Amino acid sequence: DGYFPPGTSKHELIARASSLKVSEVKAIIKKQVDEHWDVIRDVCGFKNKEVAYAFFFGMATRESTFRAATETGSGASHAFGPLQTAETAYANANPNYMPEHNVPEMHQYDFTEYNFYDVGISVHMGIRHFLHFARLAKEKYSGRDIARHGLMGYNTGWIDGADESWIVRYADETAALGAWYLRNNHMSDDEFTWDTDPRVDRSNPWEIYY
Ligand SMILES: OC[C@H]1O[C@@H](O[C@H]2[C@H](O)[C@@H](O)[C@H](O[C@H]3[C@H](O)[C@@H](O)[C@H](O[C@@H]4[C@@H](CO)O[C@](O)(CO)[C@H]4O)O[C@@H]3CO)O[C@@H]2CO)[C@H](O)[C@@H](O)[C@@H]1O
Ligand SMILES: OC[C@H]1O[C@@H](O[C@H]2[C@H](O)[C@@H](O)[C@H](O[C@H]3[C@H](O)[C@@H](O)[C@H](O[C@H]4[C@H](O)[C@@H](O)[C@H](O)O[C@@H]4CO)O[C@@H]3CO)O[C@@H]2CO)[C@H](O)[C@@H](O)[C@@H]1O
Ligand SMILES: [Mn+2]
Repeated sequence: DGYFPPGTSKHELIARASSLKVSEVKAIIKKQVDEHWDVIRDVCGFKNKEVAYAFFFGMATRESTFRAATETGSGASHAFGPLQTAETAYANANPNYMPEHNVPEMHQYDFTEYNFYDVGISVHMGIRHFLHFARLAKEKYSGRDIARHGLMGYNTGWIDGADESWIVRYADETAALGAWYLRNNHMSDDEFTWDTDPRVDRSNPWEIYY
């Protein structure tokens, strides 16, 4: 899963992440979806792999605008990378973080500076972390609600925490942003959208995925 060379320093990992082209970040995401398609499909029920690429492009857009060196927050809210993978995704981080032992199909990397700051590990771990919350959601939700409430867990820690406005502005927006890439033939190029971009169709945004 590691992208940059083993032993690369924090500041080099960050500089190199900031230099990745949109196309390069899309390729990292696609590789991880390819590797982990069976568990992604099993949990989320996405139609096919292409729409799963688009969903995770939607997450990259919503969380970082594809700026892979984005870093935010403190403690449980401290996140890095294109998907804003928080410390809580990682094994052997703070012992008070809620455990994520419900995704045996994906390696859970330990919390280390390489594993948190390397783009490859960060993307793998963000997918794993999302699946952790989507599986919490699947206990009570079906169809689009698995990914919709799984996203709310990803961002807030709680699948049912959020008010409708934030479900719309975070989860529905993620779905809409991801679909932009598929609908406009931007699955491999350097083009990107962004939260609230008026180019994006954000009406019935879950449609393409199922
Ligand atoms: O009560 C049960 C236990 O709770 C533990 O605290 C939880 C807390 O309740 C959750 O809200 C918090 O959730 C994190 C979540 O894990 C992260 O994925 C998320 O990451 C965000 C990321 C992606 O959107 O980007 C940010 O927005 C950038 O800032 C991140 O915020 O952040 C959520 C909010 O912090 O997780 C903690 C830890 O599991 C207590 O620690 C326990 O003592 C308690 O038993
Ligand atoms: O809270 C969830 C998540 O948020 C992440 O931060 C997001 C912001 O939520 C989101 O609003 C923000 O969107 C910006 C984007 O950064 C800009 O690049 C983009 O700029 C547009 C501009 O609005 C247009 O006028 C111009 O023509 O084009 C540019 C694009 O080239 O504007 C949007 C909307 O304001 O993106 C943030 C991510 O980059 C946090 O990072 C994350 O931690 C949170 O979990
Ligand atoms: Mn992987």
